[PDB]
Amino acid sequence: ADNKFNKEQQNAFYEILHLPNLNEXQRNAFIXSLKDDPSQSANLLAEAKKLNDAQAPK
Repeated sequence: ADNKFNKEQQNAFYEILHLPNLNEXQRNAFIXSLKDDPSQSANLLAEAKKLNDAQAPK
């Protein structure tokens, strides 16, 4: 375990960036979480996408 950020974690990073409605504060809490704890990638994606969806004008 030399690297801390696997491809999955980077994928999560890009997926969170892939969220345009996510407030830039929230995007960068999620990507704070991803980048102290590169483990809850799926959790952070779930929350970030739900919050992105919430902030997304329907």
